[PDB]
Amino acid sequence: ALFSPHLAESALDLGVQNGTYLRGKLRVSETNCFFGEIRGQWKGHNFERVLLPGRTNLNRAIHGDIVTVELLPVASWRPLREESEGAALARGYTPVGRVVGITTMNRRPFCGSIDVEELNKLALTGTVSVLFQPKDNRIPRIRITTAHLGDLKDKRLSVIIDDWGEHSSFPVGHYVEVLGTIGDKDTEAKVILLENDIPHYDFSEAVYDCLPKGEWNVTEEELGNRLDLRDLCVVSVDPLGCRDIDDALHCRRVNGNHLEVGVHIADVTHFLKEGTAMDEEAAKRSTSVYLVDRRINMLPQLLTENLCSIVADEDRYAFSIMWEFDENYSVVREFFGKTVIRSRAALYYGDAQRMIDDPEDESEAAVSLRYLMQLSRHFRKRREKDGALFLCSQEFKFKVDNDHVNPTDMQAYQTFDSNSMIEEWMLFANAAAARRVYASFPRWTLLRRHQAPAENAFDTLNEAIRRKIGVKLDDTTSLALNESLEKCVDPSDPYFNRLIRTLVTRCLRQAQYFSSSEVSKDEFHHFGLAMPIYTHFTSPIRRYADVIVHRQLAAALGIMDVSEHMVSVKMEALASNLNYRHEQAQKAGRDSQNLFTGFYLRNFANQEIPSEDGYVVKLSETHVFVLVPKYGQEGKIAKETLVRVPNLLDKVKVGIEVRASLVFSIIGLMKG
RNA sequence: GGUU
Ligand SMILES: O=c1ccn([C@@H]2O[C@H](COP(=O)(O)O)[C@@H](O)[C@H]2O)c(=O)[nH]1
Ligand SMILES: [Mg+2]
Ligand SMILES: [Mg+2]
Repeated sequence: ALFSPHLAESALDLGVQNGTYLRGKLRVSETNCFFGEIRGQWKGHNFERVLLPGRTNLNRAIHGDIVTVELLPVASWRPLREESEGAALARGYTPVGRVVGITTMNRRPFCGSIDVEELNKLALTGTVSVLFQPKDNRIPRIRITTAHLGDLKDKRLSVIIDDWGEHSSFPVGHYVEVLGTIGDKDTEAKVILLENDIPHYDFSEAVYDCLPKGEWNVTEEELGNRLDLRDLCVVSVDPLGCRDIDDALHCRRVNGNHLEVGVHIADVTHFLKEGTAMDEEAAKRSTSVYLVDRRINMLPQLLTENLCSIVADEDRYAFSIMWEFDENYSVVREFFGKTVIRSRAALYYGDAQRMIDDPEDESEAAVSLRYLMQLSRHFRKRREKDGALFLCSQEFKFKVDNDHVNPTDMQAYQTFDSNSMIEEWMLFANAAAARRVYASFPRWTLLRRHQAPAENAFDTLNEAIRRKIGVKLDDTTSLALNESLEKCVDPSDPYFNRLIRTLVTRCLRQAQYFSSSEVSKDEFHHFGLAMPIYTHFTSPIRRYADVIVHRQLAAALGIMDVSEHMVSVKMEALASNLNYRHEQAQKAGRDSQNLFTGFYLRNFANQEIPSEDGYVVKLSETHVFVLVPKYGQEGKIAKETLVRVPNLLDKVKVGIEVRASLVFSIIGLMKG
């Protein structure tokens, strides 16, 4: 009655290979719950994706499901803003379809709370069916049934969908676990960990058995296999409270007017061996996940913060890259090899910046830092000349304290020139590792590419920029976009450039890890970095891609054996998980950031919090999305509530109200 | 996108 009956695998599976139906995985809009699409590559079709707009078109399918779709007649296709499909695609149309069936899966339980509307609509005896609101907004509300609504009101629950009948406007399901109270820090972190499928259990006894037992020390056997650099002034430069030091650097005068620079990375592969429980776990996690109030390390704590970590005044192993630069800052020598180092100081970015800028400081570390700063400044200019994108992101530091429920302060992270110096040096080391490894193993090198933006990606944003400042963004090359981004300036508002440099990050494709045999040498290109070949080598403590590159670099030099990296399915499955786990760890981090911003705003509960500048960043049929740079929060405001819908990129004054829900507004323009 |  409300939906068309689904088809049986009898005609579903035949139709897909027949071509009468197309098959793909459902991707639902993070903004709109009832708007999806299937991306893929079908036979006899020029298009890369089919839209599934509406509840009737999505036919009860959930995000992630493997749906079978039937194309709507080309007359019903969605344009840019009886015919042939090719005629329609030439006039910029997008294919449209209706979900005709689903492929059974282990569809995850969803974290969330009972929909507050249902709690307000009620004021209990017996069993009652009520609506559950999954935290994931791509998932519709599920109807659950409990005889203890009272004991569940304030709880975070996990719900599994059981079915969605042809006549029900919502699917039915049931709760499988009570995770805790809504608002609880540990429950809200468990929600984030579960929603992003983060493995976060303690390491097994098998994993801890892989660590070195007893008092750890550098051995004479290993020293006779390493370049001993312990007499060199090596330092590390990291954020505050960083116990995991992945890289350290040195710099000195050599051969008259030349400079030697080493980038010394933690020798994780000395402790982490292939085929062990520890490596099996590190491979699965693939990356360390960082939350506001906690972190889920890829490797055990003993390695992370002690034996691998380049700790100051402790002898440590390392896998170093070294270069000799001439007067023109051109490399005259390059060395990859295993070393034994001893960091003189584990510095914080600001301390390094003060040291460089203090005229009274003539210490070996201060001088080395000035040299690395000089050299890095040169690398940044060559990179802007190359066409590298210089984009912006906002990260907040949350001031927590055991005596307060909510964080007492929220400020942006501090940035110094030493932050750019470390970035340049790591970008330099990773690119040297990429080239060196690829010279040895052209058919299975773990690399990192970034495709150029999709077609018409900057259209919407360009309509607004050209309207406001008379400029357009040119994505033909990395260099053109970088030069046109430099011209994106509003003379009456200095934030405009940083805002555009932030919104342009949302128009780019995700960068991906890959085996060098998947594509041609020209497809190795990193659009964002304007580089022909790139990889991650500098963080094996917190990234498994780096572990694989350190392995391949040792086999490239012949100081280790080659592994079966070699098996095609295996090297392409390795990249696949690196990409999945990387994405989930990014969502987990952003989720935790939003969480703590909500907790900070709880300090002004039922109180009046002052109004800050905001910008119109998105415009749907129904809502105006406003970004408040001060808090890094995006508000959703209904067009029905406004005297006039503001234009895209308009700088408005945003009213913020805490009623535990956050309400946004535009100071002027609200209907009374 | 990118660095720690
Ligand atoms: O994705 C990341 C990577 C690193 N860090 C921060 O960077 C610091 C530098 O250490 P590392 O984790 O990069 O080795 C860490 O202490 C941590 O605070 C993050 O917050 N997120
Ligand atoms: Mg580090
Ligand atoms: Mg690191």
